[PDB]
Amino acid sequence: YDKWEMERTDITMKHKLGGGQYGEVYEGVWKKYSLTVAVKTLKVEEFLKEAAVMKEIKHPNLVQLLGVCTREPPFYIITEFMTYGNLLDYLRECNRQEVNAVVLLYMATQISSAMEYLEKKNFIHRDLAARNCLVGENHLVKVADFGLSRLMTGDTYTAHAGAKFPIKWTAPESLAYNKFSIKSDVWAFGVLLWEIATYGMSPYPGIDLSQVYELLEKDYRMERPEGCPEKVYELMRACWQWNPSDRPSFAEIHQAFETMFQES
Amino acid sequence: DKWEMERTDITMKHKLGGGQYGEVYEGVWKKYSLTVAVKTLVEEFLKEAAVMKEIKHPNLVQLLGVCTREPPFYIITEFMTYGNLLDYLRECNRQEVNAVVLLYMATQISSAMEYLEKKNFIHRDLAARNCLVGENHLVKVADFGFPIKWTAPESLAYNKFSIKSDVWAFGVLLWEIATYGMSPYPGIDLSQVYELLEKDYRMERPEGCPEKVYELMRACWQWNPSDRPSFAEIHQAFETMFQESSISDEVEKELG
Ligand SMILES: Cc1ccc(NC(=O)c2ccc(CN3CCN(C)CC3)cc2)cc1Nc1nccc(-c2cccnc2)n1
Ligand SMILES: Cc1ccc(NC(=O)c2ccc(CN3CCN(C)CC3)cc2)cc1Nc1nccc(-c2cccnc2)n1
Ligand SMILES: N#CCC(=O)Nc1nc(-c2ccc(Cl)c(Cl)c2)cs1
Ligand SMILES: N#CCC(=O)Nc1nc(-c2ccc(Cl)c(Cl)c2)cs1
Repeated sequence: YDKWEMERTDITMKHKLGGGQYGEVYEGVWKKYSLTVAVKTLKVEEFLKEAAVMKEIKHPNLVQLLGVCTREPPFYIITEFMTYGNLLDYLRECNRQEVNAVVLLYMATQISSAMEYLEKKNFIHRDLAARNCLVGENHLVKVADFGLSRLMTGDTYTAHAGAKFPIKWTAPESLAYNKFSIKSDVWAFGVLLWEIATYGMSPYPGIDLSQVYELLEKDYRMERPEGCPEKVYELMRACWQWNPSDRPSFAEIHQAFETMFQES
Repeated sequence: DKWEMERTDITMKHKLGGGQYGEVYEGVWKKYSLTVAVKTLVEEFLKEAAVMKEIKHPNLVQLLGVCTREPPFYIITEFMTYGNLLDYLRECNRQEVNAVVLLYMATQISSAMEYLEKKNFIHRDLAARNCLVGENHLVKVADFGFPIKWTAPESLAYNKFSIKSDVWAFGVLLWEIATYGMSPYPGIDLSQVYELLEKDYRMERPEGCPEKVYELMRACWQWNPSDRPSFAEIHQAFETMFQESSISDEVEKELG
């Protein structure tokens, strides 16, 4: 038992979070601080592996591990809870006069800050998308990883290379040679930018999944969304360079957003 | 008991706040050279003193001593540097008292109310005019002594007051905070509020009010008292929002 271990009686377990939307994840209360928390429970090696990964990740714009319960079953991974839930549904339901262009810019900047951190620490996300981000009060955004390919139904994830892929977020080299890297995260980030700019539309709208790889390899790219600033679209296109090594680093992306934000 | 002190331990100065609080005066607790507030004057007075000996919380006005042997009687509390919350909202600089501070103030009040809920006390007059402000936007709930606009439906129709009617009033207090101290139900004839509430009219979201704050307002204004959240739930939602807003505020400063 290490410094992250917490007594199970420190947490009030309330109910499954989102009625099963996230699997075996419960809304709870960290009683001594009056804080709502999220608690992932084991219905085993992968579970503890996820916990060990999260002990190494500490950044304002990444989901923060608060504690674990590993003394007897069921095992717990406890994180902060984010008031407004996932970013995709938030964008689709928000007041767009309230969540306006400067807020969208602010959300993109925080996500690039989180990815710059993972880049610095040699992590790969592998499933970056709006559905894996969370929104808090005062336009806080945190990047998470809910393990959604198992949980979500529909066409978002589809069978490919004997696995489940979000085809429309997946970099070419990952689709073709099953190669994943920080640069394939940059590609997905470009798609996430487009999700943000369209307030959560599905990417390549109206284009069948069967066409996506061929179109990309023949240099098709999504058009600039209505109202999207040209400089932001330039960034999207740099994220979608066919050669991973031609894509910018997250350090460069965040610097560019930083400059843009203070000029607003 | 420990609370009894002599009337001569305290130098009584002029009445406080133009008497708007009644017979409450600025005083000085001599032994500590400390400015204090002193309420002076049936046995309601002594009931209030007895209650305040049972209350201790960061965001509830702190009793310091009592004089309950021979008239005139004293209830002595700490003195709060910045006066009552309603005037503070109405006169403040909104660039300094911004959305992060308004959230901090609501969080502090919900914590005081969770504490009263846990002790089985009922406030019965929660409103911004009954809160006090100290340094660093510290807020404490007090009770100075119907306000139809703050009064829950079952209190209006049946004279039933409970912690859940305090929850209703807290929702109205949130709206006071969110509007920097506007009067609730703008322009609406107070004599028609009960029937309006019965037919599911509620105040609209104020300009700039966060959506989860308004959702909590509307939960506080559920018609059935059992459908309203507890103050433990409300306080938990606000501490959770407040931590998010503090992190974001730091991220935004770091960008500049
Ligand atoms: C309760 C929990 C347990 C574990 C996690 N894990 C992560 O979010 C996560 C994030 C990043 C990594 C980093 N990782 C390294 C590289 N690899 C390839 C994958 C990514 C790992 C796990 C989140 C949570 N939190 C969680 N889960 C589901 C829903 C919610 C939730 C929902 C609504 C509102 N607030 C919170 N919150
Ligand atoms: C000097 C005093 C005497 C008594 C009280 N009493 C209370 O503030 C109080 C608060 C809560 C309860 C709890 N009670 C539970 C039961 N229900 C029905 C009523 C509430 C009782 C009294 C406050 C004060 N303090 C007070 N009163 C008026 C003005 C000021 C004041 C004004 C400006 C600056 N600094 C201080 N300060
Ligand atoms: N309705 C509608 C569509 C619309 O107005 N789209 C917009 N998108 C933005 C925007 C600004 C900065 C970033 Cl970083 C991003 Cl991703 C998007 C500005 S307006
Ligand atoms: N124009 C105008 C006034 C205005 O901007 N009003 C606002 N209210 C909020 C707010 C934030 C947190 C809480 Cl808890 C509450 Cl009650 C309100 C933020 S901005």
